[PDB]
Amino acid sequence: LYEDPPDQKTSPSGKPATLKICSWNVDGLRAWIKKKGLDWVKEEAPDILCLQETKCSENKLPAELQELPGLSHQYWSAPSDKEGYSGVGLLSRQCPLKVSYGIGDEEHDQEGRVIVAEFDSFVLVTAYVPNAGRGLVRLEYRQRWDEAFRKFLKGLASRKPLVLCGDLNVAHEEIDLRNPKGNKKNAGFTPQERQGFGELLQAVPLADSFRHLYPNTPYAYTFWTYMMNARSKNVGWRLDYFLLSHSLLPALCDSKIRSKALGSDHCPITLYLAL
Ligand SMILES: [Mg+2]
Repeated sequence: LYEDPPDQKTSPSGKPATLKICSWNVDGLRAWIKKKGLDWVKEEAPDILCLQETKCSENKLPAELQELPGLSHQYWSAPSDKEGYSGVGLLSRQCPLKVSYGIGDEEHDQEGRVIVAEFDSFVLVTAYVPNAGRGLVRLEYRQRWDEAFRKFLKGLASRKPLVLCGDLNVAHEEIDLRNPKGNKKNAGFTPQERQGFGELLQAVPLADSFRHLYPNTPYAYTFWTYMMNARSKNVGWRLDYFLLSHSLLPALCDSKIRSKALGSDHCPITLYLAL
């Protein structure tokens, strides 16, 4: 059903790529390590690695992470008392100019979901967007999250070009999951969440890097449920994105989906930019 095409490492204007970012919902740092997720990171050797759903505070990080080759500048965020839940990481070869946590809004800054790293020519945000939950019990909260998050990003983008990556917990369009018709009332494919996402692209503004390059390409997913061995049948969802400011599009080389990389129920995604 899907074969990600070869890595295009030069820009439309012929500039070689200078930055490789990789994002990955790891479904628990210790499970991911146990499943050889680190081995794959060493093969990708990104300039910056963003991790979501670490399920782990900084006080309890596995030693294998301290010894991650290349990525020495590491920033970690998690719920401060609740183990086994949410949590994000941002790991970089180069030291950022500034690193901050959350979105400036007390209600939305308790669950370790957002890290912002500022560099010379752009700002990188990684996020683990709140799931709407079984029975949509968190859908109202998610809509409030979506609005606060959008305003925050609009604010960052007014100063510097922006890259947002992570598990944004939404499949934008019907092409972004295998079973759109069965999922219109479920977390990840409700009109409210799909609308929030659409308005995010238009308000900041941001472009969906993968869909911009591959507008008609179906069956490209980043998440498959362990349930019923969905991955072996490619019954999945694209929940993981690189969204970028329109000003960065001339710098865009490729946006990749590493379908075969094991370690989680999500696969990694990888961006090439010529900055
Ligand atoms: Mg998970």
